[PDB]
Amino acid sequence: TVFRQENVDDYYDTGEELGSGQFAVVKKCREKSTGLQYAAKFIKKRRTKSSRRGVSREDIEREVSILKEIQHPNVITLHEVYENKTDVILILELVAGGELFDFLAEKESLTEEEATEFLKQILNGVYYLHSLQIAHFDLKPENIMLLDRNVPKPRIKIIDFGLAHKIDFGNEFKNIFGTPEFVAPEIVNYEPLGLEADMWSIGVITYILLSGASPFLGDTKQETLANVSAVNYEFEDEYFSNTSALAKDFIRRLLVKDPKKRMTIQDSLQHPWIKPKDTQQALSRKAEAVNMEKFKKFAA
Ligand SMILES: [Mg+2]
Ligand SMILES: [N+]
Ligand SMILES: [N+]
Ligand SMILES: [N+]
Repeated sequence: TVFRQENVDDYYDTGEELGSGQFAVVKKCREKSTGLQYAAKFIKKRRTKSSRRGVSREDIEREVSILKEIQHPNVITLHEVYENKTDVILILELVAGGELFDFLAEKESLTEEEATEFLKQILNGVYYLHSLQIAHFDLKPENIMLLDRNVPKPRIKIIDFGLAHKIDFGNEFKNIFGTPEFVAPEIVNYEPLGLEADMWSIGVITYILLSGASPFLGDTKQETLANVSAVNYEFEDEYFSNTSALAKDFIRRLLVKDPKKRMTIQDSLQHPWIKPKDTQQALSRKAEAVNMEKFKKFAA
């Protein structure tokens, strides 16, 4: 695929650094013809096949391909793609409100009802992606962002599609990647991967959102992976005392070893904790709350 070979500085005024990866750095920029602001992401090419100091073109083109396809208020949008001798430059929607979890770490309190509001936004994004047979494969707090911090009802944006894959019928996909405390058992044990791996991560994220504690985090990387494979987790009374049965049932149906037995995204949107069927089922989320003391310690 051919990307724009022109100098990105002819069309954009770049400024401060918004973040960084191992082979990537993000800068805030302004489009000259419109005056509008975007985020420019500079991705290092490896250029030589035997080099370990960059990203392969195969991986870059996969990410761009997926990004070009998606149009949803809850996922990040691609604007333009530039290429030079060393870098591929992605012009992306500017997402300025920071992480969701650092925004929730500044509130006085947070009920289960208020938390499901933000969770639904995430569920809606994933619902969109899975409807296009796209697995994110990197769902974790760092990648759940806010568009704008200073509005009545902040919008959630899912970012970073560098591990995302379009699910191919006819060829199983196996690989070992991602952050250990957020990856599904099938990733750990080098098994076939599908959309069900995203559902596991949602389970992990919900667990942390309600408690501030990570369900599988061990003292070493190897211990963490072991906990995931064994599905060794507990609803410790120190963290889940004021947590409803429905919230736990929601989590318990996502943290399941067998992917076929795991809850799907269309199911999770139908779950009574997300979509209360009747009566005082709504009262469980409406009344009960998150402990903001143990939660402020997580983002810290
Ligand atoms: Mg991306
Ligand atoms: N332009
Ligand atoms: N198989
Ligand atoms: N445990």
